[PDB]
Amino acid sequence: SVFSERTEESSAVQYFQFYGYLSQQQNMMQDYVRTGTYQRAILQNHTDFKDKIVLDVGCGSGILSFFAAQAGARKIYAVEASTMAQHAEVLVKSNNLTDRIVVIPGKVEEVSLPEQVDIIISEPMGYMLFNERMLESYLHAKKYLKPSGNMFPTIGDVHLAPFTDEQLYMEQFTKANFWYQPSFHGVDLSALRGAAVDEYFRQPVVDTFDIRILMAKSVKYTVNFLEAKEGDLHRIEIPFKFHMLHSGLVHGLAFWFDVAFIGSIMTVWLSTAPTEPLTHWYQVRCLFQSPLFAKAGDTLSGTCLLIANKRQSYDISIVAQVDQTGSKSSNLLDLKNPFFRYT
Amino acid sequence: SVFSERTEESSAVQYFQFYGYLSQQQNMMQDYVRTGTYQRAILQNHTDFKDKIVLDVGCGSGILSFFAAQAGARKIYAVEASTMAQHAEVLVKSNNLTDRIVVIPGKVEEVSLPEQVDIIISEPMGYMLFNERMLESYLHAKKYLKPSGNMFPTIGDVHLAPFTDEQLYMEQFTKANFWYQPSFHGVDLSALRGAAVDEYFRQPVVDTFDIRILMAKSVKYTVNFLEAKEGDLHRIEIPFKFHMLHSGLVHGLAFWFDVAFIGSIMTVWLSTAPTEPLTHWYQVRCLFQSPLFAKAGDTLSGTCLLIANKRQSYDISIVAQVDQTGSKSSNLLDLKNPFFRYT
Amino acid sequence: SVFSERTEESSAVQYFQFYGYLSQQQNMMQDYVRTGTYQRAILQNHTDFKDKIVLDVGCGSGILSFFAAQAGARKIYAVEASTMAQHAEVLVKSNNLTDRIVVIPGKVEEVSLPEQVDIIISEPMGYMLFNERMLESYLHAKKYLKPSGNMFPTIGDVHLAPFTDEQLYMEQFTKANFWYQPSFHGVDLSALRGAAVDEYFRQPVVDTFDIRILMAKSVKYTVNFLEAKEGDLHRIEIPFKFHMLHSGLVHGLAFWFDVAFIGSIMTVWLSTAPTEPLTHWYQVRCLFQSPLFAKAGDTLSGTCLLIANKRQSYDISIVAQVDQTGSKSSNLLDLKNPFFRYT
Amino acid sequence: SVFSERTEESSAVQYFQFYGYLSQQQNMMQDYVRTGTYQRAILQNHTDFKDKIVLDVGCGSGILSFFAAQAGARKIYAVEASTMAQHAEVLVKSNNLTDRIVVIPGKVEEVSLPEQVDIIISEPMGYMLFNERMLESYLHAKKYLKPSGNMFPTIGDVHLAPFTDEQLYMEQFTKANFWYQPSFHGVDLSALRGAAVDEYFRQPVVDTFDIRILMAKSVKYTVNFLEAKEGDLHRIEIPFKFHMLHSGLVHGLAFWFDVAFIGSIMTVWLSTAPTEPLTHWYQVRCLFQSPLFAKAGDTLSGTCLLIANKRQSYDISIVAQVDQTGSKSSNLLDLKNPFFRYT
Ligand SMILES: NNNCCN(CC[C@H](N)C(=O)O)C[C@H]1O[C@@H](n2cnc3c(N)ncnc32)[C@H](O)[C@@H]1O
Ligand SMILES: NNNCCN(CC[C@H](N)C(=O)O)C[C@H]1O[C@@H](n2cnc3c(N)ncnc32)[C@H](O)[C@@H]1O
Ligand SMILES: NNNCCN(CC[C@H](N)C(=O)O)C[C@H]1O[C@@H](n2cnc3c(N)ncnc32)[C@H](O)[C@@H]1O
Ligand SMILES: Nc1ncnc2c1ncn2[C@@H]1O[C@H](CSCC[C@H]([NH3+])C(=O)O)[C@@H](O)[C@H]1O
Repeated sequence: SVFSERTEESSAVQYFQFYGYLSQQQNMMQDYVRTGTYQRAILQNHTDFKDKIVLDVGCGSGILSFFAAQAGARKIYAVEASTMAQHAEVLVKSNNLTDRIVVIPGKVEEVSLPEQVDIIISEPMGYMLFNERMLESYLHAKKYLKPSGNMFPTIGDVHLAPFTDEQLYMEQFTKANFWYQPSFHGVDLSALRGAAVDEYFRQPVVDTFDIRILMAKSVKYTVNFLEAKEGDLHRIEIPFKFHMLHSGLVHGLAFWFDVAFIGSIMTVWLSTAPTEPLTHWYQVRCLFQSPLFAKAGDTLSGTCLLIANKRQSYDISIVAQVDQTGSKSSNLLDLKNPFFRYT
Repeated sequence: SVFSERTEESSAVQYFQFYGYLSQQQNMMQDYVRTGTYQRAILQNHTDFKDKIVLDVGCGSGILSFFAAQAGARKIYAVEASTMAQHAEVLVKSNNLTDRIVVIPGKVEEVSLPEQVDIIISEPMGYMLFNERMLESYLHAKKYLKPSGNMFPTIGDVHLAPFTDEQLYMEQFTKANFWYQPSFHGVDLSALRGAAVDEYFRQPVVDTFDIRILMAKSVKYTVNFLEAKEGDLHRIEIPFKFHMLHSGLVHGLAFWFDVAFIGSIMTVWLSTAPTEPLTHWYQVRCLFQSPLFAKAGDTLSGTCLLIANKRQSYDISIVAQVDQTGSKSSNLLDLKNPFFRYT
Repeated sequence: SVFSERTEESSAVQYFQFYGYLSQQQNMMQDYVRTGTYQRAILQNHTDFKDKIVLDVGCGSGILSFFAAQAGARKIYAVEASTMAQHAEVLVKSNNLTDRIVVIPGKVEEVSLPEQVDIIISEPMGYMLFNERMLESYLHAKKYLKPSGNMFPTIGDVHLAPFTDEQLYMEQFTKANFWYQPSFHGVDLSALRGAAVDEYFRQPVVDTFDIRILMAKSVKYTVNFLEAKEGDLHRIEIPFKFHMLHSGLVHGLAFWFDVAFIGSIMTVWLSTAPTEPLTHWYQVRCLFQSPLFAKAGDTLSGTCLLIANKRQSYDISIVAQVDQTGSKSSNLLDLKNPFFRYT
Repeated sequence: SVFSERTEESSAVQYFQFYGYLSQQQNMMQDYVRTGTYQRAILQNHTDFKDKIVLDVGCGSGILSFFAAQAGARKIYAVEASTMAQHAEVLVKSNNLTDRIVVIPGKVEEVSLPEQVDIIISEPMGYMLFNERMLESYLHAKKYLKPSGNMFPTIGDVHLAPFTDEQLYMEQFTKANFWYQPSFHGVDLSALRGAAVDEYFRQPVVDTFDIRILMAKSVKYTVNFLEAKEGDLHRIEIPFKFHMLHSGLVHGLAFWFDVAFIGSIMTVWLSTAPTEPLTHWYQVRCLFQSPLFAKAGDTLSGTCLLIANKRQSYDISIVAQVDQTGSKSSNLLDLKNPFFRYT
């Protein structure tokens, strides 16, 4: 199947085991920005669900399907590959919605549905939006979508912007500095200094930050889920040209994302921007191994290249330069293994 | 091989990927108690190493082999299955010890060593001593040990003691009661409350605690690594009969471990007890499903049965009863997926 | 002459040009601890001066000779090699002491005195006591001292102690980090990163600090000016064994000095210790390129070696080792060119 | 050599020891205005460099040579007399430019070049432009320049303007009046007050200031590097006739300078004027011994005479008078020992 072909077994096992835990579902459900915004998007666009056939891709506990049911859906096919599917069925029964919500255990790439659906709902967003590669399952599910059908979310925006944060930089540099020791209990570790720096700086930093660290207005990269094909997410090339608003050191690029539910009644946005209330996605920052100096008025140009790997994540390549000086920085990051820094 | 036969591939992948990180080796190396004690044990028993042939099982960065080199070892075979083996080789070269340290990439159950050794060194201890099941590799390596050879560490003691922690016990229900509400965004979640409870109680809790919560002198179970066969660790039955020092409610059992390096000059102890400085092993607590009241002087008797599984860990079965009362409780825990509670 | 043989002319010109400025005299004179303590030492030991013959080595503006005149000295030969000598003459005349203070322009190693003296006074101390190598001129001048003669100051004590100061260390490392850049205006500087760190950490740090950064009781090295030969100061070896009072990172060694005026009436001390009021000597810290971790109770042992060079200063080699772990650090420092950090 | 004949050994040693420090190169390199404008000047005039032969006089780190290489130069001879030459070579190698950049250690007056060059680049400007007398080395290097050749920079403009700054003026006496006391620890210092005043006034003041202190449009003195000879800089006479824009007391003359890179494509300016962003040159002010009162519309006429000395600097003689009143003032200053006032 499409899923197994792009995914190492070791990763899939761990991945679906992870979402098999009720505590993780609880943690996601207790993100009230997420949950509330989804419920609002669905309910305030109740006409897009009323007497409609719905597909919930990766229903988890089934919360989105229940929202769809509240909105008047005739039938909701709720696909879930983890053992959580068993728990969702319990809730369907205890909430007396057996006539409206149908749990279908399995991977959306593998199961069979009785009919085409009018609308697809899902929450496929991970860190930096693209982590977990669930967007591909979401897009893959469009094989079940009627020609004029809709998708909630409809579009996704990735925002990137350069930042300055000396403390974070030296925080990681310090950790890498351990391997500079010429005599750790009498052992010379310095030969591994370079490998240590590489490793630590391959980690995207997941946390929040004050918006005042940003050195320029963000660049936006948009994926239209109605138009995009699964293959489109294998290799994502995001060019950027920032117009620097402040002078100083650029220590790296900050990432966040918005998704929009473009319904018939209104458009509802779910944002993880640092200007907005915090979500369980936080924000993501990719550090340069060495900061670039730029003065206001300068342009910071380059590319962020995301290559999907078989571990349900992305290999990140960031190349950036100060156009006026030719000061250039490159870094490679492993999105699957971030550094959780929050409090 | 012996290793692959007892280990699910998926688990092995994750396991050795984990130790392939310099940051994890660093985490272990920065534990001064651990590293300092190993160094001390090796060096203060220099007669056990000088001009000897040494086997380092799971050398990681190679630190223990360097210690063996400091002690005057003639030749050290350092076996490492993770990619860390490449970094160990670098340090061997940069420390001008290629003539004395030989890095062998691969699992100790699978590689071929050219000769028998005088002493085996290793750090195979995990949470509750037995987690990770690396002790079996350590014991397996004795096929390369001369009949008169030694093991560093020579013995390992696991300690069990009953504890009282009302807040820890209540915490589980406070968390699980999230599901006990009739309208979470319109959804009745209560049917899953029981499942949430069970899930939390199956998680042993990793963190430290004040020694005053302990209600009896610990019971000790000793593994002599010189005498033991790896098969002895497939099923570890630890009977206990605690003589209660204090009166109160017993909420479960606390676990920690010591290892001893029994050299020719002296015995050096490494302890992870809650009475000692904290280590990266912390301590482990397993809850009873229901607390047991015990008076000072009463006896709390039962068994802790550790059953090895193919996820490089153990299933923990605990049964305990107050002999004077007949009050009985049990629990069944999954050690592979513990809850890290330490603040 | 002895001076020219041990001194690069370039260094001497610079040196004596520096002290030819009145603003520098003002700076020294406005150190009230220095000036007041010198006056106290001389006046409260007036009997050591009353009707005696005095040599003032490096009299500068002549202040010490005036103090000696106040104490009743019969005749004072005030030797000064800089152009300040002419300003001293002006003050001697305007203060009507022409009959008692005789300025003799030139280097004490090169001038000719009319007679032997009862006591030599001077202020030959530099940073870390030994900078400027003026102590050798002081000792050299003993050729004019009667067998029963005295020296003010009589002895000098150097104190050294281990300190912790992550900020200072990071501060210097940050400066060095400039030469890690792979693309400074498109130029790769990283090949010089090693040379840059060496240079910055070659700089002793002159400033003051909180005594709470000190991690052990200081070690003392004493020079007796009455007994020492100037040859004794070409190579100064200061071994040390610190009993660590606190656990943590040792970022280097801190230095200060005391001198004692051992008169007939009383002994007067001039101290530059961080527990005492600040002087224009401040204190001096020598950083390790890599800090050493140590626990309280551990022993930090090694050697501070001072090799006199022809730039009127010393090449400093510090080697320190944590005896319990064998963690060892070496650094070389150029005392002539310190980093003045005080603000 | 020409250099050794115009320079005392002692001055030369100190001078080249100064530029032997990476931190000093760093300080100059981190002056973005300077470094950026040079890069800009070279690159935007790429036709003056593409496939051309270049001489870099005093390359230091070699940064300008790298800029020339970026512009397409065929061959660059980079001459450097300090030990920095050894570090420049390291950078040429590590930047894979050994085929195009040839580092030549030594003084430009003493080395030999294998061929003539098309263009000379250098940064020979000191305080007040002329300090350090490196302009003479720059001009001397023209012996290697084809009759076709260009100079980058091509011209230098020194600007002079009268200023009023009552507090700067009074500061001198505040400092000198330390000596005007009859009993400093029993010593009458007053006889040296005059000497202290003279000393302070002989020091040109280095720092920046508000342009509103300027009392007249600046007078400009231009050195054309294409036309000038070394000998032209031994005696520099700058007559001036200032037309006062404001009424008040003139306390001295302010100095700053511009250089222009006159290329085939465009002219680029590097300015250190007080109307422009600050550089590490700041500005320079020479005080009059006695201020001169002028009314708006009056004319302030006189001469600034710079006489080169063998300490790689100039003796400054300024004489000025208010034509309408005949009120006259002068001053002699030593540009070698300026007072760095900037805070
Ligand atoms: N933060 N995000 N990512 C999504 C989190 N959850 C949504 C939980 C639910 N929508 C809620 O809001 O409560 C993803 C869920 O979808 C499942 N999933 C992921 N890829 C799948 C696939 N190809 N086929 C079937 N199920 C799949 C996964 O097991 C997980 O349970
Ligand atoms: N902070 N200190 N280091 C010393 C400061 N001063 C002493 C202060 C003096 N007592 C005063 O009160 O002004 C050093 C003075 O000694 C002079 N000096 C140094 N080496 C000399 C030599 N071999 N022969 C003659 N004079 C020499 C030097 O020119 C300077 O003036
Ligand atoms: N901030 N000012 N002015 C000068 C700075 N530097 C430019 C550094 C470098 N070119 C850059 O732009 O960063 C002057 C450099 O020229 C050197 N220098 C001076 N006189 C010399 C001579 N006669 N022969 C050879 N080299 C000589 C000196 O050692 C110094 O390193
Ligand atoms: N069967 C095995 N064969 C070889 N190496 C193993 C095996 N099981 C675990 N390891 C390695 O053993 C190490 C345990 S951590 C101990 C690392 C090092 N000796 C130190 O004390 O710092 C990890 O690096 C594992 O990859």
